[PDB]
Amino acid sequence: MQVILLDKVANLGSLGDQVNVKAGYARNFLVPQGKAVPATKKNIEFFEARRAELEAKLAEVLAAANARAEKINALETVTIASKAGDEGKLFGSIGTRDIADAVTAAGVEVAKSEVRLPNGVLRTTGEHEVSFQVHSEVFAKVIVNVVA
RNA sequence: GAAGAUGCAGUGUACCCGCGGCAAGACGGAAAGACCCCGUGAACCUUUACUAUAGCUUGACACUGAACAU
Ligand SMILES: [K+]
Ligand SMILES: [K+]
Ligand SMILES: [K+]
Ligand SMILES: [K+]
Ligand SMILES: [Mg+2]
Ligand SMILES: [Mg+2]
Ligand SMILES: [Mg+2]
Ligand SMILES: [Mg+2]
Ligand SMILES: [Mg+2]
Ligand SMILES: [Mg+2]
Repeated sequence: MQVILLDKVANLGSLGDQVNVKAGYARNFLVPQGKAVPATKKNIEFFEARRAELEAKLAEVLAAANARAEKINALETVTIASKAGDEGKLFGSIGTRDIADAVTAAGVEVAKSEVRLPNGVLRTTGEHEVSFQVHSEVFAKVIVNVVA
C-alpha cells in the first residue's frame, strides 16, 4: 500500500514522504491514528499544495509538548497515599490512573496514556521514578512518593 | 400308466335314499416351499474387499501489523 506520511514515523520517514507499507500497517494503525493517508491522486496533489501549514501545525504541537513537559519537570515530586503493611509493602498498588490524577490535582494535566511506569505498577512505600511521554520524542519525569 | 388309480385293463362285489358315529384315502382344506438350487434379484450386517466421503489431523496463502537479536 502506498501512503503519504503526515508526520514523523520512526523507521518510516518524515512528513510528506511516499512509502510502501504493508496493508495491515496502514489499515489498522497509520490511517486511524492520523499518521498517514492513502496516496491517491487527490491527496497527493492536495497535500502538495497544503503542506507548509501542517509543517506549522507540527511545530506548534511539538512546542506545546515542550511547554507541558517543562511544567511536569517543574512539579518535581508528587506524593501518593494508600494503605500498607508494617513492612512498607502495599496490599494493593499504584497504577497510571491514580498517578495521573495525582499529577492532575498537583497542577499539570496528564492522561493515563502518557504515564510510562517502566517496572510496572508501584507496590512498595517510598520514592520511585516514573516517566512521562507527552510527545513522540519528548520525555518528562516525576519523583513519586508513596506513603501509608 | 408322467413311475402310489373311484374314473385305464381284467376281474370281483353291489337294489334306491337318509340319520348317528369314526377318520384309512380323495397325494383332503389352508399359505404361488421358509429347506435346496437358480436370477450377472433385494435388503441389512462385517471387515486389513474396491471406490468415495463427514469428522479428526498437517502445511501454504488470506484476514495479518511494528521493532530488535540470531
Ligand atoms: K375295470
Ligand atoms: K379320512
Ligand atoms: K456376476
Ligand atoms: K430386511
Ligand atoms: Mg395301484
Ligand atoms: Mg354319514
Ligand atoms: Mg373326529
Ligand atoms: Mg393339500
Ligand atoms: Mg413357488
Ligand atoms: Mg448385494
